Amino acid sequence: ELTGLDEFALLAENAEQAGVNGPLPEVERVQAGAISALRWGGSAPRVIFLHGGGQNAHTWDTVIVGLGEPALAVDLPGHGHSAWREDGNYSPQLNSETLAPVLRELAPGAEFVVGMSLGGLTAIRLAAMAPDLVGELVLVDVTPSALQRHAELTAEREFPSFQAMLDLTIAAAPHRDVKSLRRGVFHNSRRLDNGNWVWRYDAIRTFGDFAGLWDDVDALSAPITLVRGGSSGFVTDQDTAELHRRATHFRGVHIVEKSGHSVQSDQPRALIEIVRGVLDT
Repeated sequence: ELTGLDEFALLAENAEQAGVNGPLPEVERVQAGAISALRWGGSAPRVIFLHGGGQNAHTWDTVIVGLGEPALAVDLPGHGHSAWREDGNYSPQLNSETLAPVLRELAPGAEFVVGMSLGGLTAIRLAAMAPDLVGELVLVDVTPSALQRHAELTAEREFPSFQAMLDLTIAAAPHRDVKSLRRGVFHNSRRLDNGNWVWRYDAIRTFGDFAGLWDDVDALSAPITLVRGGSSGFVTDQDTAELHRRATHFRGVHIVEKSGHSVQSDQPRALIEIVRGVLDT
């Protein structure tokens, strides 16, 4: 299997995963350097989606299809089709600084932001440095403290075959449907000329200053709602109460059963329902 394959070849699998029938939504990869994004059915968008570390904007495909709504899914810097830095800084503070121009242009009227991990926190930042852009906010299995805990704990390249990247991520999660895993890896890697394959994402040398972030939370007037992986230990009861404590309008936690950290990968049907309810109807 050789892959001169369009990045949207597998949309139908996404539609099936979402349990939605009917015609697929309009889509194009869009850019304002230094950023790439996929704009959806638009003539839009009502919602912005920010992915997590190691991921790219394709993790939201099934969620976005499942959801009726026009939207902007962004490749954070260091990720997918967005520029790397090699100062290694894809901190939420940096990420927001550069996205803010881009979201003014593309998706000027987006009511909502949905961020998982790295994207959730950069969305926090974006909400503080640009309240006009962030009407309401949705965090996917992340708290400023919860990611710092992760950063601390994990403070510590060319592949002969696509299959070898596949096996590697099979090892990460053997219990998962290969067809899905293959999809995610497809959108997350590319072939060189050598024949050899490589990850589209950069390795992260730096997360941000997590305390200014909390001052941003204190400062945020946008309502936050949190979504947790029922089987994810990433975010704790303590982390949650704290979020509630510091937050101006905390709308609560939805805890999704049988989902890990990446809720959009694990139980997108449920994430769809949660997000749907957040659009006030």
